[PDB]
Amino acid sequence: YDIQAWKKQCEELLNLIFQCEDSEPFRQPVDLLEYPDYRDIIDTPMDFATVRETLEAGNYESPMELCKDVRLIFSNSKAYTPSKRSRIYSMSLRLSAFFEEHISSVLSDYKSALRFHKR
Ligand SMILES: Brc1ccnc2ncccc12
Ligand SMILES: Brc1ccnc2ncccc12
Repeated sequence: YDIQAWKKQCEELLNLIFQCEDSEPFRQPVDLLEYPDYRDIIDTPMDFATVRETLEAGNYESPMELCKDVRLIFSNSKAYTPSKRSRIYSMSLRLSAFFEEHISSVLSDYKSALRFHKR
């Protein structure tokens, strides 16, 4: 019932995500010189370095907030892709599956710990 445990669990999951080749297009903000129309489609850019920095700055209060930003990385890729067969979009789907598989216990344990705190 450790209410703080999610933070290190999220740091470790972000480390695994950075080791993965599929995260390379998402490690830093999308390069606007490479994709000049990006901000015409995407209102809120997000990337894994921004997530890691927000976490390290102590600017996430819960793993739900981190999970919303990570999910925004994937929804931005789905919105920007010209095709469901695109290389970078296909990488985002594999990364999303891996993230969701691993974040589920982090969220469950955190929510359980908060319920125990108010039992
Ligand atoms: Br990194 C990563 C991303 C996507 N799928 C993965 N599957 C297994 C292990 C690491 C993975
Ligand atoms: Br092309 C493409 C497809 C999907 N997501 C993308 N995100 C960033 C840069 C290029 C992308």
